[PDB]
Amino acid sequence: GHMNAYLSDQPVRLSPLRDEQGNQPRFGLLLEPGRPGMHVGELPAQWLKGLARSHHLLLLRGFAAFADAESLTRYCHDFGEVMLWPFGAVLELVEQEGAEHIFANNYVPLHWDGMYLETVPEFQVFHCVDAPGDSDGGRTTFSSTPAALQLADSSELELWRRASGRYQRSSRSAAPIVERHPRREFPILRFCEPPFHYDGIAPEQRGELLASLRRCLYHPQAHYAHRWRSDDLVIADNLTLLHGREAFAHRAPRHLRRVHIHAEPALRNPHLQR
Amino acid sequence: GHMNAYLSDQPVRLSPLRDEQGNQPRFGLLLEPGRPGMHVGELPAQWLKGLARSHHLLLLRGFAAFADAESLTRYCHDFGEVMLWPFGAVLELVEQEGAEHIFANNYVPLHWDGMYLETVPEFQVFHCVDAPGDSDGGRTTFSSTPAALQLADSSELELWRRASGRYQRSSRSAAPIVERHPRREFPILRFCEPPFHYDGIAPEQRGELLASLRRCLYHPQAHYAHRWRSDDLVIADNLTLLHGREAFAHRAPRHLRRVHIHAEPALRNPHLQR
Amino acid sequence: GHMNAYLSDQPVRLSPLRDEQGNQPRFGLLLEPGRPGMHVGELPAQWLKGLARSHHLLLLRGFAAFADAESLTRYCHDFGEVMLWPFGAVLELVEQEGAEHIFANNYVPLHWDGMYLETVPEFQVFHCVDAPGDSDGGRTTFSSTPAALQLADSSELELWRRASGRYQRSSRSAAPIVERHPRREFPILRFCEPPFHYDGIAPEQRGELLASLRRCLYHPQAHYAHRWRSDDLVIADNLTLLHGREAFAHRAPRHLRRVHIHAEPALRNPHLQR
Repeated sequence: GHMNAYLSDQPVRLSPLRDEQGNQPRFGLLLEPGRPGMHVGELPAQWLKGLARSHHLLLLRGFAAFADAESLTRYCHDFGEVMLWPFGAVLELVEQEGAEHIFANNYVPLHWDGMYLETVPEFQVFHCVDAPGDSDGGRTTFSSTPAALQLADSSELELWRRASGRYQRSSRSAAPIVERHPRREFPILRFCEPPFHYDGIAPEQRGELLASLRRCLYHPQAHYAHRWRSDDLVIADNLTLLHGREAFAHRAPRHLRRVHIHAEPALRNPHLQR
Repeated sequence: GHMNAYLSDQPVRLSPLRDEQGNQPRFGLLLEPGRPGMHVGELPAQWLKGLARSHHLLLLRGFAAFADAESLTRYCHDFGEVMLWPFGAVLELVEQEGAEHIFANNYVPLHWDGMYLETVPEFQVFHCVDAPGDSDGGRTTFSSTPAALQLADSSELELWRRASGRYQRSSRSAAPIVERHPRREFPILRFCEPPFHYDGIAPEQRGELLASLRRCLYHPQAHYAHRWRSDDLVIADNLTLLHGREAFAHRAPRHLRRVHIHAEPALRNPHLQR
Repeated sequence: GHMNAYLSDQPVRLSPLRDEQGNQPRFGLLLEPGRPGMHVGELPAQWLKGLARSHHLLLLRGFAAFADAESLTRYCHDFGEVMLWPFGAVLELVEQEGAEHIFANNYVPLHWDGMYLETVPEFQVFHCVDAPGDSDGGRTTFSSTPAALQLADSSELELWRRASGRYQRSSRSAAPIVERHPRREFPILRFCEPPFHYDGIAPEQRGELLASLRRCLYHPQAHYAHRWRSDDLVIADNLTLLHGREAFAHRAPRHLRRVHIHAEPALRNPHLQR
């Protein structure tokens, strides 16, 4: 059980985001339609963008949504400045039941989008085209870095503040662990989690940096695992959150589509090694 | 009787729009001043625009409003990009008591603004300069096309989906009956009602197209008839609604002023025959 | 005691602004953090700007705020178009305990920012860096000119409407006492109070103009005196309010920082004598 504190002037029902077990982290907002048959496009994108910036993760659930990738794309061009890839606006993310090429990892550690790019998108917009039946594990995960910062104790925090991450894949990227939001100034974390060099601390302290970061980022106050449903529309603040993916035993059938939206104006990657 | 679900962070009182007989359609919002003497300009235009996009029809009632057409015009230039006519920003709509030139129609069927124009305005802004005494009939009418779409049965809907309208006045314009919102993607209707050719269906089906469209567009869930009061300010979503005018027996004295606001950015008419 | 009518869709607690004695004028809004450790930057600037325009004075209290003038500056550049001075973005306003150069005035009469400038800022953004211990008098004051207009009686109002102010410091500036908001049209006052010539009325009426303006501008319905606390962030609508400063006996230690934000787009000063 929990209480609901939101009353909107928009034709929607708002409530705190909670995962399927009822845990309520310190971010996220659930939006549901205020009229029969309401489509996501009926809400003003400028308003949604405001909510995404303060709540960091929006889940629009139960709305009629986009008939195809083209419709989603046109919507996103109205929503903001789409960050285009060689493939266009929409990344297709399709998984088949029990599929699995044996060289992958069983999961995706926490990171942010655009780490190795010339420009960093402010938002991820995910449309769940289809999510039939239920899966075991495999949920998309999100962590609020400001929440993690509130969980850290004095010594954990002191360690984080002197640490820097160096990442390579060739593209290279480096960021202090503790950052400022690149437009809005508030404290955030930028961390790419190992399944990777960490400077500014002693090598003997690497183990403790990772443990403490993980304790706080995966804490129930800071972490949310999303179980997709058909026609969910999720808008994530990529400048504040880190995201990843929960381990799975039985991969379920699922179709997601992702579009990136530029910051205003477009954000030059401050961490890319040029 | 009815319930009121809106609490704003703006200094205003919000409630569901209801016509004078108490019918509450599936759109529309009433705004009333939160302070003695409040003027419409005290509210932020960006916020009003958001509400107009999701509620489709705003009625601001009981506010102090504009002293003259010039004041309204300056306000509208701040509000958004005014769509200018040869006469300037403001169309004067003045009617005299019991006036009536015998070649007109007794009413105005449902249609949208900009049908025959190079660009289509997103909003109509109406200021009621004066509406003394009460009239009989003659109310300005508005229909929510998404509401009408929710009322259609399987067979009505199938018919609508194959139908196209061809309109002439010389300027010509053609639009599918069932459209997508030109910026925000959700399903709408574009229909100019006869007091006119309809393609894609069999001629024997014309009668049923018109009957079913009328049943749904004039349904109490989808239709609102506005009784003007002095200093009302009405903002209508021309991209989602259709509008017209109720038949009158005794034309009452009334002065309205209308300004068109461009879409963002200006919307090239997709239906104009060039 | 008083009632609280605001429920936001933002992660904040809203309530009517009240001074330290519990007087609640006809403007102003108090915002407080909705999460432990929340920083002012977590809220969307576009939303804050909307609230500032309708409530005229926002007090964000209890938020984590800016570590230094540079951080405040970057935030303000995201917030809107900063009006830059030769010193940059931030005016430092530092006072020492019991300090006081014997040629000053004991207080600051009501006026507006930008009177003698080529362009007039829409907003003042004040960050209280530090306000240790409590002061006696010396509070920053704000008056809502629309509230003052609602307090005026028939004869006071008639006098105001024919009066004009002429100000000199060389730079010269002239404005009708009763103005229209330069973007949003609603009635406001533009008045620079004497601790100064007033045209359009008879010299014998100067005394009554000043008395009546003061009665209404300093009335509890129209006037708010702010007691600063560390990390307050205040955003004031300079186009609607007048501001000044309460007399002090014992100047307390205090550090404020002020940034000006241009109107959208920048507002050419309509009252500057060129």
